[PDB]
Order: sequence, then C-alpha cells, then structure tokens
Amino acid sequence: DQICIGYHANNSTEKVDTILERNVTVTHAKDILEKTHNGKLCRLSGIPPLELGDCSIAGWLLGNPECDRLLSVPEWSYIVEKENPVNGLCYPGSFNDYEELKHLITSVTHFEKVKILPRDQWTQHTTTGGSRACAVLDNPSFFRNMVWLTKKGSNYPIAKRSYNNTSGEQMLIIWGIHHPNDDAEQRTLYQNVGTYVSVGTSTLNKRSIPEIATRPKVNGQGGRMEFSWTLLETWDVINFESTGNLIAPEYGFKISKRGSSGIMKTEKTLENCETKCQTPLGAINTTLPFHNIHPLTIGECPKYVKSDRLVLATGLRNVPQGLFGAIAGFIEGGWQGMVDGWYGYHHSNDQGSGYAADKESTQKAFDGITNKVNSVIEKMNTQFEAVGKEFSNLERRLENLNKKMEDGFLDVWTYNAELLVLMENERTLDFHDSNVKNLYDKVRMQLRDNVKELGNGCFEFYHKCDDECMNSVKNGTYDYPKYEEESKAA
Amino acid sequence: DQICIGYHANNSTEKVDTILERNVTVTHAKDILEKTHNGKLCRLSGIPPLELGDCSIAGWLLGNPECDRLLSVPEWSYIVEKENPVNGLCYPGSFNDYEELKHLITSVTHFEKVKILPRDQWTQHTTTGGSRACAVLDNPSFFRNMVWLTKKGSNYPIAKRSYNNTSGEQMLIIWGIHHPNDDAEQRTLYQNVGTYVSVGTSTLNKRSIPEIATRPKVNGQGGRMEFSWTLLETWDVINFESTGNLIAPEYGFKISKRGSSGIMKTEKTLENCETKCQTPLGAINTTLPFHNIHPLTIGECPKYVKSDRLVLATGLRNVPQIGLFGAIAGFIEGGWQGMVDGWYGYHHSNDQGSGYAADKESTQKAFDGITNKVNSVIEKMNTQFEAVGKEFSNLERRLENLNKKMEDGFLDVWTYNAELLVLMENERTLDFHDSNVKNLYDKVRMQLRDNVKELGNGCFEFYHKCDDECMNSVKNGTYDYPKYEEESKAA
Amino acid sequence: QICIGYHANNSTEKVDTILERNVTVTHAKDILEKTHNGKLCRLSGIPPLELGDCSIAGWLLGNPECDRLLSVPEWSYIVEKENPVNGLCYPGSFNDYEELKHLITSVTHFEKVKILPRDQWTQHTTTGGSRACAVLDNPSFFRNMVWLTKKGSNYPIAKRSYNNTSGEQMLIIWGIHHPNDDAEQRTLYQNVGTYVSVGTSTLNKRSIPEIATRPKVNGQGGRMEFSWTLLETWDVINFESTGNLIAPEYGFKISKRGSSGIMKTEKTLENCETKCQTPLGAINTTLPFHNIHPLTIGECPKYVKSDRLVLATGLRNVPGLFGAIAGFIEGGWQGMVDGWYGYHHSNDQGSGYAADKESTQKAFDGITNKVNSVIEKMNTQFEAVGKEFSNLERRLENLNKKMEDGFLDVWTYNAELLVLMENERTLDFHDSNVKNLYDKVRMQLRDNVKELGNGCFEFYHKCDDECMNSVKNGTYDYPKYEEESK
Repeated sequence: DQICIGYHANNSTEKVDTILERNVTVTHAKDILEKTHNGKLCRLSGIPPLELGDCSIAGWLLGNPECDRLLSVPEWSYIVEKENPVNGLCYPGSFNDYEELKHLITSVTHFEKVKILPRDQWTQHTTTGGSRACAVLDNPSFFRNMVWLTKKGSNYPIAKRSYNNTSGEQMLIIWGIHHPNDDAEQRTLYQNVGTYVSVGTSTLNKRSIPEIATRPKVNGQGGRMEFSWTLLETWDVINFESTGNLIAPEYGFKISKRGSSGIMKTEKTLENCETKCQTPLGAINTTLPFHNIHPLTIGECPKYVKSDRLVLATGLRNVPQGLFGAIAGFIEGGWQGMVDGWYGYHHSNDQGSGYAADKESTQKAFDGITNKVNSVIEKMNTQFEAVGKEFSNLERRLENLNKKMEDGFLDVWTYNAELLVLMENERTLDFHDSNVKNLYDKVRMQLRDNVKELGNGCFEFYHKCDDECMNSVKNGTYDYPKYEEESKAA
Repeated sequence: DQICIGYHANNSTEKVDTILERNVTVTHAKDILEKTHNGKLCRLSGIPPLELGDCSIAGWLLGNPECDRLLSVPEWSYIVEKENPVNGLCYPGSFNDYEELKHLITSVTHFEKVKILPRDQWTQHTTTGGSRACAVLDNPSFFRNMVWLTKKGSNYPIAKRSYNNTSGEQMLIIWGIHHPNDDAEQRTLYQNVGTYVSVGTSTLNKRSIPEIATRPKVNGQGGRMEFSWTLLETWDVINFESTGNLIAPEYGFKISKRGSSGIMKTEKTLENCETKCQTPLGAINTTLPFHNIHPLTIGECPKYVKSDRLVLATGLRNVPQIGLFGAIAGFIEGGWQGMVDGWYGYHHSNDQGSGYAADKESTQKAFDGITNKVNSVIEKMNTQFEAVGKEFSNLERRLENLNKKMEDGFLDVWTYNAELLVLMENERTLDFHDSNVKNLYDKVRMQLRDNVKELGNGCFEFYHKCDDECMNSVKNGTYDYPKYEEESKAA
Repeated sequence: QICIGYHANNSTEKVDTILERNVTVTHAKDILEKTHNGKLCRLSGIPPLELGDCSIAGWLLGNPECDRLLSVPEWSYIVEKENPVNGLCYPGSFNDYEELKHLITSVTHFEKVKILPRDQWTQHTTTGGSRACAVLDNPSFFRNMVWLTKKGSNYPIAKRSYNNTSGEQMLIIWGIHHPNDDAEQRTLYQNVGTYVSVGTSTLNKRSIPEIATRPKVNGQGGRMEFSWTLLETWDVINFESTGNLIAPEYGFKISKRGSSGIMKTEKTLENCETKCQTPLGAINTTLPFHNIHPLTIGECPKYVKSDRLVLATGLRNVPGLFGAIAGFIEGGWQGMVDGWYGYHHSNDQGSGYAADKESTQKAFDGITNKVNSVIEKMNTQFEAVGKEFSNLERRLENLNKKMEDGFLDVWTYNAELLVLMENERTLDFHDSNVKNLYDKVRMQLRDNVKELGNGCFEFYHKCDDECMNSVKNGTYDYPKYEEESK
C-alpha cells in the first residue's frame, strides 16, 4: 500500500533557455516572438495606401506624362513607392524641401486636384512650350499640371496672376523657375536677361533668380528646372509675379491631414486586405510584443528585435521515464501516464492503481503562468509609428542620427527581451519545482508516522489504505487518528 | 506546553500585482510613481524663468509696442510663454534661424540691453517712421528697439554706421530688410529704386536686395520685413550699409550662457516657489524614479511613463484571521492581528502565560532587506537636467518627427521596464517573506528535534515542561536539547 | 557522523544585491571595463588620418601651414586637435562643411589628382595671393586652389571643364571672392558685375560676389566662400566666370565603405591595434559595459555612468531564501578546496572533507551560463559617437545629446539593477544547492540517524569509509543498517 507524488511528462521536444541552462526540454512552451506575416500590402485601419509604383511623388504632382494618369484615391493612410522610381523629373532639375513635402502628404483626409489658374488666361505669354525630355509618342510635351511661360513674339511682359483659396481646405501649390544653358537661350525664351520669379502669400515670400551654367545633358537637356511648394491657407491669396523664367502651376491640391505616416518602399501592390501593422514584406496580425520581420514598419507594431527565437516556458521540465530539489531531483522522473494535470498522485492498493492529478495545485499553476504570459504581452505599450524616413544627400548627418537612434532601440529591446525570457524561464521551472515540493509536503505532514518516507516521492502505508482512504489523502482530509493502532506495529 | 511560529497581519486593503497574481492584498506597500504636483510655476534651482506672457521672443526682442513694458530678469533658467503668443511681428514678415535664436536664449547668465546705435545719430535720415500695423494709442508706431530708416526730404543718402563690441561680452544683434509691396511704396519710403542692405562682421557677411512684389495684406500691409541676427564677438565690429530698406537696430543684447534649457507653453505665472522639476501644470517635488504628470518637463525629472500605478509590496501578503515556500497562507494558514511588534514571531503557551513575541532577528533582516530593495529601485535612477519641449519650424517636420519618435521610444522602454520591474520585485518580495517564515519555523524545529512534536500550522508541542526561560532560549536560538528528556513522555 | 557544508576562503570581494549591500563572496566577476591602453591605435588594421592642428578645410584647400601634413591613402577615422589652428587663412566660409567632414571620416581610398593644371589658365593671372596666407612672409595662397585675376587689364571669360575619367567619385572644391570694395574688385578683376557658375549633371550654381566693407581678419576685409561637390564617374564639371572665381587645380578620388567619425585629442598614432578607440586610449575587453569615455569609435561596450558592476559567481564567504548558508550551517570550511559544496565525516577510520563534485559541477555550469548570458547577449555594432554640428545647428546638436543621455540613463539603470537582481539570485542558488545536498542525505538516512541541526547527522549504526561513500553518492542501503536499536 503506497501513494506517490509525481508530475507530467509528454512527447514534447520543445526547448527553451534559462539563465542557468541551455536547450531545456519542456512539456509546454509559447513563442512570444512574431515571425510571420501575410505577404500582402493591406489597408491600414480601413484606409488604403496611395500606390505610386514606378513614379515619384514629384513626377506625379507635377504631372510627368508617365505619371499624370495615375489612379489616385481621395484618401490614403500611407504611401508605397519603389526604391528608385523610374519616372520623376522628366525635365531634369531639383525640388526644394522635397522630403518635407513627401512627409506632408504621407497621410491625408482628403486630397483633391483643382484647376486654379486656367492656362489659357496667360493672354500675354506663350504657353504651349514643351520639351523632348517629356516626349510621349513622341512629340515634345511637359509636366501636365504646369505651364511653361515663354515670350510672345519678341515680348515677355511681366506675368502677374493671383488665386484666392476659396476651396474650403488648405491647398498645396507648386511652382518652378527655369535655368537655361546660356544667355542666348535666356533671351530666346524670355527675351530679357536679369529676371525673377516671385511668389507671395500671407506667410510665404519667395524670390528666385535664374542661375545659368554650362551643364552636361540629363535626359538630353542641359537646362534645369527648380521647383518649390507652399501650403495656401483657406481664404488666403497667392501672388505670382515674374519677369521671366516662371514655371506656373495650373493646378493646386486641396488637402486635409489626420496626422502623419511614412513612405514604404516595396514592389508589392494593395490587396483586399486589412491590417494594423504593415511591413515591406507583408502585414502583421499579432498580439505578441516582439517581431523580427522587418525594421521599416508602419502602424501600431510590436517591437522589432534581432533574435530569431523568444520562447517562454509554460509547462515544466519534460523528463520522460531546480531550486526545490523535487523535479528531476528526489522524484527523478515524470509520469508519461498522467494526462489530467501537471502534478498528482499514483497509488497502489488491493483495489488497484493509480494515476490521479491534483486539480487544485494544477489550477493554481495554470492561473499563475497565464498571468506571467499575459504580463509580458499586455504591458507592452504600442502607438502608431512609421519607422522609415526620407533624407537628401546633404543630410547624411541627420540620416545617421536617425540610424543610431533606431540601432540604439534595437539593442535595448533585443538585450532586454532575451534576458527577460532567460530569467522568467528559470523562475518558471522553479515555480513548478516548488509546486511539486509543496504537494509532497501536504502528503507528508498529513501522514507523519502512519507511513514511511520511501524516498523518490513515495509513501509506504503502515495500514490498509483503500480507495476512499487514498482520496482523503489526495484532498487533504486524511484521518490520522483513525489509523493509529495498525502503525508499524503500534 | 507549546510554541507557535507566525507572521504579522493587519487592516490593510492595499493591493499589488505580481508576475503570477493580480490584486494581492499586502500589509504595507510603497508607490514609486509620482502623481502629484503643486500647481505652481516655480524657480528652477534658485533661478526664475523669463516670463513673456502674450509676447513671442521675436516680439520681445524687436520691441513690438505690446511687449515694450515687460519685466526681463538679469538671469533665467527657462522661458515661459503662452501657447500661441498674440504679439510678435506686428509689421508682417519673417525671422531667419528663429528657432536657433530661441534655443540660444533659452537660459542665460546675465542678459543685458545696450544702446549700440542711438537712433538720433542717423542725421541724414528720417527715423520716426511708423505704421498702423503697430499702432499704439492709436497712432502709427514701430518696433521700439529698431529704426525704420526712410528718406529725409526727397533724399535717402547712403546709410553707413558701425559698432565695436566693447561690452566685454558676446552681443546679440538683430536687423531687418523691408520688402515693399510695390514701386510706389519703394519710392515713397526710400526715394531710390534699386537698393541693398549690407551687414558685416568678422564672421558674418550678408548682402540682400529688397523684393518688391504684390502680396496679400497682413495687418494691412502688402510689404514684409525679414529679420536676421548674429552674435557679435567681444571687440569685433559690425558694419551696416544701405542705399535703402534697412531696418536697423538701436540696441544689442550682451548675452552669457551657462547651458541650455527650453520654452514652456502655459498660462500659469511665476510664484514664490522652488523646484528642481517643472511641468506646465505645476512643479514636481519627489525622489521617486517615475512620474506620469506631463511629458513636457524642464529640470532634473523622474522618468515619464504611461502608467497610472506602480506599487511595490513592502509588507507581506495580508492574511488576517477570525507561495513558493508554502508557509504564508500555507501550512501556517493565517497571520496574526495581535503581533504588532514585528513581521514574524512566536506564540507560546505554558503554565506561566502566553504569549506573543516578535522574532527580532528575522524582523530586522526583513526590514533592512526591503529597505534596500526600495532604495535600489529608487537610488540607481540616474537623473540629469533636460528640457523636453523643442521648437521646430513648419519646414522641419521630419526633424520634429524624429524628436517625437525618440521620446516615444524612451517612453515605451521606461514604461514596459517599470511595469515589469514592479511585477517581478513584488513576486520576489512575497516569496522573501514566505521564506523568512519558513526559515523561522525550521529554526525552531531543528533546535527542538524530537523533544517536541510537529502539531500542524506552525505549532510545536513540547514533550517536556518549557517555562518562560526555556521559551526564551528557543526564541533566541539557544535551546538546550540534551537537558530536556524527560522525552520518556515521547514514549 | 557526517556533516554537510560549503566552501569558504580568504576573499574580500564585495558585491551588492537588491536586498543587501557589501556582501563578501568567495569569487566574483567585474563586468564593467575601466582600463584603456593610453594609446591611439589602428582600427581593424587601418590607421587614422592625422591632421595635427590643421582643420579639414585647411587640409583640403592646401593651407600653406599644412604642407608637412602627409596623408594616408586609406583611413578608418580622423584625429584632429580640439581646436585646429590652421583652417581658412584667407577669411571666409565653407558651405555644408560638416556634411563634407562626415563624408570623409572613413575612406578607401583617397588620392589627390591634378584635374585642372593651372598652367592652362593662359588668359588670366594665376599668381594671386595674400599676406593672410603669408609664407615667410610673402603673400601666398591655398596651394590646391587658384586665385584667377585680370591679365594686364583684362579678365576674359574664364571657361574650363573636367571629365571624371579617373574611375572614382571625385571630391571637388571651389570658391568665390567677396571683395571689400569696388576698388578691390576692379584692381583684381577689371569687370564689376561678375558671376561664378558651376554645373554638372546634378549640380547647378551661379554666385554673385558681395562687395561690402567688413572688419579685417588676418588683415583682409574681403572673404572667400567655398563650396564642394562630389563628381560622379564619367560626369563633367563646367566652371564659367567673369571674375571672382577661386578655382580648384586638384580633385580627390574617394571610395567609401561606411562612415566613421572625428576624434579630438592631442595623442598621435602609436602602432597598436584596437577595435574600440577613446580619446584617452584604446579598449580591449570582452565585457559588456565600460565607463572610460563617452566619445568612442569602433566596436565598443555600452557606456554607463557606473563605477562598479560586479557580479557574484561564488557563494557568500563565511569563514538566504533556503536557510542553509550562514543559517543552520553557521560557517564555511577553509579545508574544502575541491568544491563549493561537500561533506565532512568522522569515522573509526578517520576524517574528513570530501567535495561533492556533482552539485559543484552543476553549479559551475549554471553560473557560467549566467555570466556569459549577461555578456554575450550584448550587441556591439561599429559606431562613432562624436558628431559635428555648426553654430546654427544647436537644436540638432542638442537633439543628439538628448539621445545619448537617453540611452546612457536606460543602460546605466538596467545594468545596475540587472547586477543587483542576478546577485541575489546567485547567492540563493548556492544556498539552494547546499540545502538540496543536506536533504539528499537526510532523506536517505531517515530513521538510521540523528539530525543535529548544524548540518550534521549522527549515525545510529557504525558507518565505515565504504558506507560513507554510499551516502556521499546516493546509494546508501537503509535496510542494511535498519537494525534500529537507537
């Protein structure tokens, strides 16, 4: 007649690491590192991104002919370009504060193209000018949203037009100045040398002057076009005033913003799809606190880490057949044959044997570990972020500062997440150990001298312990006085 | 005759969370999150802030008439402004590298006004030019620290004046150029069309041409004034020259810096108050490592976190009566209301009485231990002076965003780590108490050996008479086993 | 009889734990690196560029004072004196200077070339110089640059170009001269309303000279404004000017792996090797933290605001959660040298100490994993902490400071607390190891022995060396000696 304290073992091969040990096999585990995505570009919190594919934001906004037909949703949650768009400034040049502009339209309400300065109303200038650099099929053309003002006959009178933003929303307006190859070209196109482009609003005062230099051809053009932009407040007016070289907008873009986002550089396309965390490889749908998919995410995302593996122990050390000496200790092996709990008893008497899980201690352990896992996951704070940024090539220092920052956080999170898992895994194994030792002690303190401590977690009865008796032990209501007399001999 | 091991219980309903459990009731606890402030704007380490009220820094430095009766201390540790200052560039315009200027004077020594270019000495120019965009009461007026040079009679001769910085300190100097709305304006003000403004020091070299162009009226003006600034070094000279459109300074500002600070946007005004950590809602007075009061602080501050609650268990699990080591709420089913003199102790019964006594040794151990734990979590926090809030122009959104992403970054790190630290430390504090009771019980057991019987929940029944002196020797670990058998009673 | 016990020694090593301060332990491991070699070293095989008291502009422009500089063709970082003495001897400025410096902190390789031989400026005077760049002490000039001035009394259009056929991107610098007055303009350039224009396939620029009275610097009221571009392979740069152009005669072939930084120090290269350099000396450590100096370059440990980070490895030195060590087993044993935990026995045959190498070995393996967990998990990517910002970039500089201070705070705190937490666990781990040992014997002997309460067991039967051995290894035969008669 004997009763034994034991613990669960199974066919698990799942390993974890702890602070003190490596590759420990445990009965149950849970990975808290998200490693999978759906390989798709999705809508973010219900809003699609703006898809530019081959074109750059400049090529699109200016209306580079290979871009001016782009579809264009009225509202988007982020922007998807390719790494290096083929179609941008068809006519070569530069764009002032181009990155700031990109950052501005990265997420919008609301965005709508509007005709603000009908091109036919430049009655004193020629308006049909174009370039072979922007040729189609294959006549010379030009940015579709813009107007190249040149002299009419031999005259370029001052060009003065204004527009009042009665639209109802702030309006993005873009304009440019042309820098010819030489003075002769300057005289041919604008008749006068020594000209200026002047743009003014309530908040903006900008003047550019043509800068003529000898340049290698780009897209077959030695000339350059330099563009600028502003936000025109509602009910405000913008005044264009130029004696030559102005590249005027014919259109403006109504814009409302909801906050900011980012550009995501990928070769993928939108699908009928919903996510809260987008990566260039696909979308993440996860509750886990960490992922290792891609650094450049957009949305409310888990923390990116370097690790390939973050597995928490939930079950106990799997010993098919610690701090507290019981598990894989004086109770040297686990019972492959206890399926109904983590800890329990095996009993032998005239009636049989023997496996019975302790429901309470098991229930307490499940609660405990459930809280552990939930602690590590739920306490992670998450807010919307767009990780990737645009910097120009005279902003390497700024780019580098942003890189050091993202690297510093990567280091902090990777280090802490690894050690957290190592520490908690250690303590989890010991938690189970403790639970078993306490179960073993409940039985001991009940039996005392009415049984012998057989070692290996077994108790040898000095009396006849029937099934009902065994149950009284298993439920902590064993009747010691009843089995005095019939004890050893006494 | 018996002696029982036990542990403190009390009235507390104070709750903590651990890694394994939520809302555990403990006898004592300490909040390590600072949640309160004094609702005052205060001096920062002895030094007051500069108060600007409704004026922006530009308005104040240029001397917008609405700002020209303003305090201005000899020295400040930060700048207080209202969220959107009413008074700035009264005549419409702009200010080059304005954010840098603002950052520069965020905290000064020492800040002294000097009349470097007395206006009355522009003898070949009209100097009393004013505008309705700066109307005083309610006559035309102008920035009181600046001089609008305009034609005298029908003439605007070349204007050349210079100044040597013999102030013995770096000097902040501001100047402007006027961009008229039209040629008639250029002509009225400066006679000549085709003018220039030129400014030169040892390190600064700048020449600008006025931009005449039609613009929407702001404060009734199509024109704009564009201001720039430089620091004139000790003993260096600044040369002004203009055939028109120069907005000259009459004053410069001797400036000495002892580090940088920031600007705090609030409606509060300075009070006779001292703090090391200021927020827009009021000052924080604390040694605690974390706070949740406001993100935009100035001073030496606790780490800001996104939690409502960070409570460390100090006492033990409160189990008043009518764990890893299995004693507390375990084989010793409950605690003792009646033991006030310690955390763990004994109850003894014998012929002479009974019998609560705190075990002094293990109680002291526990007090020292928990005291060190709390002190570890609090003292190890490195805290240096910072001004969270920053100024970025409307064309520095990427930069502003970089700043936001950084603060959010440390916010997430500190919040996650603080929440987890507490959960983990509370877990171990409960187990420490549990262990302490378990060890105390074992201490008695190992002394008594078979001179006593283990009775259940923490109690020993002696097989021999144990009077108060015997109890004492047990309580202080000098029990005398060989003396007490009489363990013929054991059989 | 037989007693369980643990190692003690003559250590005075002190560690702190979350619960306790100044605990003496048998052994401990410092994880904070505090020493450097006091030398300036090569970085993974490659030396720094050493500029003495010449600034980078002074060097690239060819300030006469910088002639005996002698560069290298490849370098891993740049060493500059805290405050260079030789920069723009002719007063002026340098557009996007800091971006230039950042671009050349680390190259492979670098080579000056004569892209625009000055002999070929046949329609201009090229001998112009200034007492501001005086050599010995006659007027001189930046040696890589060419001050063009009127020839006789004519300054024909200056028109030259260059095609980068050198096979490498080429750094090219030019300047414009802003004279002090009109007399100076005419003396130098004849013409008055002149320009300098520069063009490549990406660069477009036309500058007008600013003539204005300024304070004398190095005796000059005039100023030279320099700008730079990176010319692509097979691209062309075109200079055109009617005056005021300060032209390059040379360009610099440049290839970059990645970026580094500039170290300010007085020290000079000393023929050592390192993978982590501070301005005080190089660091050679496997440890995860260091407190030598903030501004490092290379693959460095995390820098922290800490004087001491000592990890306990051994046990409390006694010449805990489990109550064994410094508990019911009052003291350690000097005499037990082979292990952390063990036995002492008293016999008819003798005594005494025997290390239990199983539990010791399991412990050594455990602590070793802990230590190397703390160390190896640390990331160490190459980096250059120090950064250059101009005097109108204070906000950006302060933003960078805020970031460094941020990580420092995080790392200092986590490192301090990590050490305190792990140390309390280490001590309790040893305590538990002793307790389980004592219980291993107790649960074996059972009825056949007396538990004294000081770690000792007193046999109710004779226990010879062999019996003792079965106890010391968990094969003790309880039935064999069961003859009670206690």
